[PDB]
Amino acid sequence: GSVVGGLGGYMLGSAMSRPMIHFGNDWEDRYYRENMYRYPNQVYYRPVDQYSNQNNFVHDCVNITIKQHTVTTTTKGENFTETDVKMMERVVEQMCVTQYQKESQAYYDGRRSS
Repeated sequence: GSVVGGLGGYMLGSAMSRPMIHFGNDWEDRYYRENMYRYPNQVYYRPVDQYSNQNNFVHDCVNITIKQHTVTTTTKGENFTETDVKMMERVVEQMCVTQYQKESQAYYDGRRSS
């Protein structure tokens, strides 16, 4: 149990099935796959209601999911080798990319006539 103050006003989505990331290397793909459960199933997003663009959102989502996942463990007895971080950066992006797109679509149906 931890004081999640450094987020403060974020939202934590549902868990989801692992992205398959086509890294372009054969060995990376399997390396991720072999230990893939060591990376999270969820991501932390601010509400899309006060964001703009996708790249900068993608950035700060990574920089909070990875921040938590690399601290909530390195407060117990964990560390993250850079290779873990490369794998995790792609998965953590690929989850929060769909997270934003889904909540974007919710807000854009609002823009329609909903």
